[PDB]
Amino acid sequence: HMRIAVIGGGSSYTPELVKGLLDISEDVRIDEVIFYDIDEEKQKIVVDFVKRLVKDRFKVLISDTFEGAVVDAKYVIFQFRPGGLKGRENDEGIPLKYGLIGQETTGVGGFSAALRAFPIVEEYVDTVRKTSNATIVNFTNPSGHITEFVRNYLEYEKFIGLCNVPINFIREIAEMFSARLEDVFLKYYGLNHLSFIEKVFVKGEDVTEKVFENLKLDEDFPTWFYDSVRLIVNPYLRYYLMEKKMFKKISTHELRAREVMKIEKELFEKYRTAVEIPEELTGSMYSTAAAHLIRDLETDEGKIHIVNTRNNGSIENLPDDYVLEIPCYVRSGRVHTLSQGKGDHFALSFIHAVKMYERLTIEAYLKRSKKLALKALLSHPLGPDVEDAKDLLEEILEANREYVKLG
Amino acid sequence: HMRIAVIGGGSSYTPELVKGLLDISEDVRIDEVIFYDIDEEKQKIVVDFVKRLVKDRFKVLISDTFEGAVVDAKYVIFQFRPGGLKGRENDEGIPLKYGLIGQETTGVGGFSAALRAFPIVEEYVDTVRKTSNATIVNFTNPSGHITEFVRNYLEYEKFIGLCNVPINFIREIAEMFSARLEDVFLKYYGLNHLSFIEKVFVKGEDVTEKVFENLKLKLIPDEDFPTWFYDSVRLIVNPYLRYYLMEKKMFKKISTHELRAREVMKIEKELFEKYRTAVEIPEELTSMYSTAAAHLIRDLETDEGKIHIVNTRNNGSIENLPDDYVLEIPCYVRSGRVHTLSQGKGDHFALSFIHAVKMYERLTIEAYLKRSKKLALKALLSHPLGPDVEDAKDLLEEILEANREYVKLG
Amino acid sequence: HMRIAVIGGGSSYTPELVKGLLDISEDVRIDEVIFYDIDEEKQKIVVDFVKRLVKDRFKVLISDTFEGAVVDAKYVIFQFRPGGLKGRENDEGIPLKYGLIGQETTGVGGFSAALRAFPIVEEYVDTVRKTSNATIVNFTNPSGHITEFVRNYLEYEKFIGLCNVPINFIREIAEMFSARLEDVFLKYYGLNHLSFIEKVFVKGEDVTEKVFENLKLKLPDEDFPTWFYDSVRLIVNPYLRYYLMEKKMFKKISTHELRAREVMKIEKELFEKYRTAVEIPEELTKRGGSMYSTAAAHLIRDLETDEGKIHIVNTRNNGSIENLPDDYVLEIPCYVRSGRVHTLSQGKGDHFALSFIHAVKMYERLTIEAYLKRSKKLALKALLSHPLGPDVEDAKDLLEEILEANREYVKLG
Amino acid sequence: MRIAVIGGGSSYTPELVKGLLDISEDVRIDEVIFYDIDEEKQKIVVDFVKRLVKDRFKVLISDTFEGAVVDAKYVIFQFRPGGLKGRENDEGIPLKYGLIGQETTGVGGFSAALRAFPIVEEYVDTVRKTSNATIVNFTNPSGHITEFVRNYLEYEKFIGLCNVPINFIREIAEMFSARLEDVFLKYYGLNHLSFIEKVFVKGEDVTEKVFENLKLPDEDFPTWFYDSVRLIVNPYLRYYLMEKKMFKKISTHELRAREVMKIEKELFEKYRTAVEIPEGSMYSTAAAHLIRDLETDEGKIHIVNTRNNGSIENLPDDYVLEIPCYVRSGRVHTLSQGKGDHFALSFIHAVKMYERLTIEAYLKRSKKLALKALLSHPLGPDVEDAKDLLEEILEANREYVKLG
Ligand SMILES: NC(=O)c1ccc[n+]([C@@H]2O[C@H](COP(=O)([O-])OP(=O)(O)OC[C@H]3O[C@@H](n4cnc5c(N)ncnc54)[C@H](O)[C@@H]3O)[C@@H](O)[C@H]2O)c1
Ligand SMILES: NC(=O)c1ccc[n+]([C@@H]2O[C@H](COP(=O)([O-])OP(=O)(O)OC[C@H]3O[C@@H](n4cnc5c(N)ncnc54)[C@H](O)[C@@H]3O)[C@@H](O)[C@H]2O)c1
Ligand SMILES: O=P(O)(O)OC[C@H]1O[C@@H](O)[C@H](O)[C@@H](O)[C@@H]1O
Ligand SMILES: O=P(O)(O)OC[C@H]1O[C@@H](O)[C@H](O)[C@@H](O)[C@@H]1O
Ligand SMILES: [Mn+2]
Ligand SMILES: [Mn+2]
Ligand SMILES: [Mn+2]
Ligand SMILES: [Mn+2]
Repeated sequence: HMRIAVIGGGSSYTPELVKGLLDISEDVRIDEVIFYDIDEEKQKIVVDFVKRLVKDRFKVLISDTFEGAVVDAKYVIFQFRPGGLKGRENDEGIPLKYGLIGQETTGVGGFSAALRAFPIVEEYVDTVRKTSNATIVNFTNPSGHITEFVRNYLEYEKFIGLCNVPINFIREIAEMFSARLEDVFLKYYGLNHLSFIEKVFVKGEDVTEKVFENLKLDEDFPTWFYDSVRLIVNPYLRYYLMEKKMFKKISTHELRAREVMKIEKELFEKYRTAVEIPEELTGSMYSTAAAHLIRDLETDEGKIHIVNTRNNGSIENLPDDYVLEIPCYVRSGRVHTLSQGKGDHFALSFIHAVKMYERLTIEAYLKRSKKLALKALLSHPLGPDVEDAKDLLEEILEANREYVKLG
Repeated sequence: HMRIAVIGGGSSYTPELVKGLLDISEDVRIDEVIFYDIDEEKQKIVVDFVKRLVKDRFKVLISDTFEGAVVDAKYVIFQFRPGGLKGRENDEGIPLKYGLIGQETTGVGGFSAALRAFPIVEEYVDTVRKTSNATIVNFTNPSGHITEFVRNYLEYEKFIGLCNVPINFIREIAEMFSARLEDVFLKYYGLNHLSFIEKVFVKGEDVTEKVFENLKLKLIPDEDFPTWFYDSVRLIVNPYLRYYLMEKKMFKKISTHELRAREVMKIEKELFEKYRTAVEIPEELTSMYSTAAAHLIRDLETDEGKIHIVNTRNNGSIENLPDDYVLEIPCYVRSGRVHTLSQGKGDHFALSFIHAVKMYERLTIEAYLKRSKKLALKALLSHPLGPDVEDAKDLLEEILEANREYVKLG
Repeated sequence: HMRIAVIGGGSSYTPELVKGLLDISEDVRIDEVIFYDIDEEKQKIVVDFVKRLVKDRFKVLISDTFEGAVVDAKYVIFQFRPGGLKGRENDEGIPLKYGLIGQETTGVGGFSAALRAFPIVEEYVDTVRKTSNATIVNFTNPSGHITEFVRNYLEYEKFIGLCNVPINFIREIAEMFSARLEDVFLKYYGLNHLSFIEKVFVKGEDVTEKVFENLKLKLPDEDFPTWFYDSVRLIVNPYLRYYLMEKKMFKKISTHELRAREVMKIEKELFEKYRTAVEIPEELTKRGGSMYSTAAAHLIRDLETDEGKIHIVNTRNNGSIENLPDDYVLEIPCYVRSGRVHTLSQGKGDHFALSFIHAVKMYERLTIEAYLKRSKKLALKALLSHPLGPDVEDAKDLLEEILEANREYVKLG
Repeated sequence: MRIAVIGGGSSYTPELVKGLLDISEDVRIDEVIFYDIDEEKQKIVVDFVKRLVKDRFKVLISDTFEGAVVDAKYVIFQFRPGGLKGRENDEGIPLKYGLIGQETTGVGGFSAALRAFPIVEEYVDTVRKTSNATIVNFTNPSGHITEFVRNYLEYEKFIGLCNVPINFIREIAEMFSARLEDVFLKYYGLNHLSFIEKVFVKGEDVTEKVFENLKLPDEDFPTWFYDSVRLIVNPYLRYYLMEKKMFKKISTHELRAREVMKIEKELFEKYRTAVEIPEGSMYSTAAAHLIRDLETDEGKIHIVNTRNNGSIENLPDDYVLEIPCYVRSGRVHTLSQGKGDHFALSFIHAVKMYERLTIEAYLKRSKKLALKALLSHPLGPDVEDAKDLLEEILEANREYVKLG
């Protein structure tokens, strides 16, 4: 008997998650999927749509409580968004007036998002740990930072951080070369939204050169960049390496949050009567990453998945306990890190810097300290100068006063 | 186009290796297998037997030189025995006179086997390196020790040490639980002939406790580890550990019986005679290392990804041991590459043995590189099963006299 | 105001310690030295002798309790022997019948000595921690193993393990070259009673070769021959003999009186002399480990001032030997200044030395774990891991014997 | 015993020689030999030197670098590759891209390094194949040059010095009325990128009191910053932590190099006739004291640039760091300090990665890899400005560096 808990069932991505679950239900047994959400009305619409898609292939349940969802669960998926789109709007917009990048996961936006998430994830990991001891698969942002927090501070081992960029990238290369997903093997490492690809293999063949060539054929890295750095770079690195250009673009356009308010409102209307997943829905591929991971956690085949976990030797010149986004051998409930060699100095300058920042943030959270928050904020590469840091922090703390208090 | 070189064609294990290569030739392209040996008359009988088994499914060739074999080979299998069974006989026989364990791969006998191998493998790695840059798959003993030497001193990356105990153990477990070889997954670490298993998984299920229980029911019994030992140590232990943990008992056994090398001599000589006329592999042969080699080569060729226990650099597989120790450990093998997998921490009890003989392995290598009799004494004294200071000068002199043709130290 | 507690004040070595304390009392201020011992009658004799030597240069006190000795102390010196000479006699003699080395600190003898010391040191460190938080300076054996235990399990930072073989060696070298103690600088590392010297400097000059050459014209059958030093190229702690000359040491130990029994005779003779002596008796001066005293006093001295001096002590590696984990408690040279111990960089350790250090360190930690869990099964595992431990066929009976002999001090289940 | 001085014409040379005179009582110095590419400049300086020295040791000029370092036991690097005109370009060109322009920090330090590598490579090589002297380095950027020599040229006896550690200790000793050697620091970081966590004076932890006194204008760190961060920070961090404020300051004034040029020209003219030293000034006391303590068997603490080797436990052994070392008889021993703070580690890791990318770009003479190095510096260009910035730098340093 096998049950999957979904926390944040009201999410507009839920339907693609269920499609993934339906696709794997032929290979592994799923008796029930149970949904929990703080917003009951929004989840009911979604879950009614889900019921119509499942057609009784497994049971679809709603729990009124988080504990009721997770108590008999073998897997718990975190899909919730602390503070909601209103929080994300604050995250993106507040840093702008200081001349800083405002973005959901990167920089000061990621910092306030993290402060909102930590108390909720703390409460949730404790409950899971006192009951089912499930494996937790996390999408909640910021995903890598939360993983660092849970793995090295709460010390819950079966917490796996996921993101959609690895799977989107493998998908790209597969269609480029007309091969299957698992035919693609990468040298890949970094932090969630801060990742680097060094080698690309397809069916065993080294096609790195061909990937670089194809990337060529003005918000995008120019050609000379790839020739210089020789890494395929996470698109999110644009906020670092093209800061002035990104700032100008964010600050002269509607906040991204506000725009997804409109998209979400539209999808919910469609969900009332929809018989199949609406095109306007189709980070959509997060879903396939979750379901394939659960699938390969369930069997004894042994498969490669890029996930957020402790380095443990994946990258030889980084400390073992850094949570990284890296390729692992996944089999029967365990995740094994795979040897990759040395990481490039360019990549490591980013990885170290934000690893230090994100640990300063965690410490500041754990001690509920304004002083240490300032120290965390000054350390982020896209953080404030000294002259703006106090005002910025106060603004962040006031906006997040329902979620966290620092003294 | 794809060629495999076999170095030591005359081995009496050769037919098994070729059976293996025949089995994989359906999943993987093999155009030719070429054989080399220093003993042309021995090899000729073996290869003749081989030709009757192969039946032109691939091309079978003999080369007159090492270089002729390895040029244009993608894989090179070392299965030669430096100094022959007479060397083995000196390895086993000489320590005995000093009250020391005499054994092919363990202790002083392994020391002398190492010194015999190093000059040949140093020549062979050199030629491979300057021609084909083939992956070498090593069985030549002592295999883990030779691997340490090639990886960290000659610095040739594509050198993979193999051994027979991992495969035999997995095979045992699979039949215990009625499962396939690959259904079995181990937490396994240590040195060649000095390994430990901490966890056994069959089809995902942790069956470690059941493996311990069934070892209790296994059945000369007072020459194995008693029940309480498994209860105390909580490791499944390589049977070679008996030479360390039960030294007095094992010494008594070895020194009141025919030297093993002498039984082997007789076995090999009866096989050899059967090879002159056999149309199928005989039973006196059956032994299963030559399915570890074929499977490795196969999984090195495809893009499937498969687990193999092999001798290679730790690289984080055991987190509380240095990256550069060559260990016998599970690896993910795929498309020419061998990746170490996380296993967490090693047990303090296993680590005590691993560190000590690793240090002895490096001292022996260093004594060989400087060709130093002084440094050889130092290496000998460092082995847990080595001589006391009062016996060391004489033991070394006797070993160096016996290995005159193979080793020269100043 | 500055107080030193001496735990095990009844020890026959106390008079040499006090003499060291007297030598330093000119450089650093000592107001009082307070003594504690479980044996009150034996301590009274020794302390009456001490009072006569001190001549009111500082106060000499006795505390009837451990807590009363350490409560206001800045330094606490551990000088006690858990289980006494009777315990030591069991440690030396029990292993003999199994064909094993029986010795005060090395092998099976050190294992049972550790098992007796751990509960007492737990109790004592806890009391020091809850009161004065003094720096503890340790001679109680096995000193290196107890340091490993306190530093990495009890996690009490100001616990410094000492031994007398470093200072005895430095003294030899000074005399050999006519130089002062501090003019000697060593590359030195290992475990207590398990140490190795790679380089010797005198007044900045590398004199290693001269030391090796001199070691030979030191005329016998019981010590390393000349080819050994030429092969190994390390000056080795003399305790290494039990490892590298096992067969010869076993026969020596088994064919003479147990060492503890003959020390009972030496001690009983010293105590009679202590009743009336006005000066340190010679019989004490040339024996056992008499210069431990000078090690303790110079350490305390240099912990008190801000000069900065080198002392070989037992502490965490922390980069002294780049070849070993940082947390290994090692016996190594440290820059000692104002209450702190700073490890000094030394480069790589030799493979030969490392094989010993690794092996014994793993044994040490297995023993600690077995103690902490009060586990008979884990104690077996520890015993089988020692390079001088029993074979499988002997291990159970040998553990049983040890546990019965130490039943007043520890219980394992 | 002879000392070689590479850069004899430096306007700092009189101070170095004063220091060498102060130690010549505790240690034997037979001769100090000077070399410079600018013979006319050096001649005036060395003549002034000869009047100060008064034959207490022999003072010599050599016409070649080789002539100076042959049979020297110590060799002091105090030359400035490309001169004050180099520094002017280092300071001025970044400005045009909205970047901090400064002698040793950021893009200005990048071009200074590229200018120094060819010369030090040649010099280290000559020393190694002749006398095998200890080289004491002041040539900037000193920490970066030391990373280069220790880890790429792999010449062990090369010790990087800098001015800030001694200046700090001097402030502290005066604050508490103690000697220089009474002060002990938990000190770590890179050159011009350093942090103090603990201050001890005569064994007393006076860190708290150093914080309080620092509190007792708008161009330095405010009080809350020390309360937050709890590190005493090198003043150069302002270019990182207060970039906007520093950029506005540097970009609205004459370049620092111009001030220095006027100061040096005034001093040089004074040297023609001076009988005593007139009114980084005292790094030429860290050099003499280092050489002194390398010579005796006392053992003394000096903060210097060298391999970490476990001095900071959570940093790799091979990072060259500016850290306290036990100095005795030709050797430099690192001392245990425990762990480094995450905040200071973020800076150290980043600039260290940038340092190695820069050296790697130099060794392969690669324009491509230089762009990579430039992009990696926390104070480097955005992608949109990188190609032009690099071209401008390469154009300016035509005579010293050539990249393909
Ligand atoms: N890592 C990735 O590639 C990736 C991709 C997409 C989304 N995400 C993250 O997943 C989350 C999904 O958010 P979304 O885009 O659907 O926006 P959203 O705000 O609509 O969030 C989804 C649901 O979470 C619920 N929720 C909020 N807080 C909760 C809590 N404390 N407990 C239970 N439920 C709670 C809300 O009611 C909402 O229905 C966000 O954190 C988002 O950033 C991550
Ligand atoms: N590390 C070294 O180089 C070194 C050198 C000399 C002695 N030691 C050790 O120091 C200790 C001193 O022993 P010793 O040789 O003087 O002989 P000893 O056996 O006579 O013991 C010293 C005194 O300690 C007292 N004592 C025993 N247990 C005690 C306890 N639990 N609390 C307080 N006092 C206690 C006894 O009454 C005795 O008078 C021993 O452990 C010895 O091995 C170590
Ligand atoms: O702008 P949105 O529709 O909210 O999507 C934003 C999403 O972009 C993806 O690339 C990231 O991996 C997600 O973690 C992120 O949340
Ligand atoms: O037999 P003993 O007189 O008691 O001597 C035993 C002493 O020997 C010394 O070499 C050791 O360093 C001491 O730790 C030990 O206490
Ligand atoms: Mn993502
Ligand atoms: Mn009493
Ligand atoms: Mn009593
Ligand atoms: Mn001792």
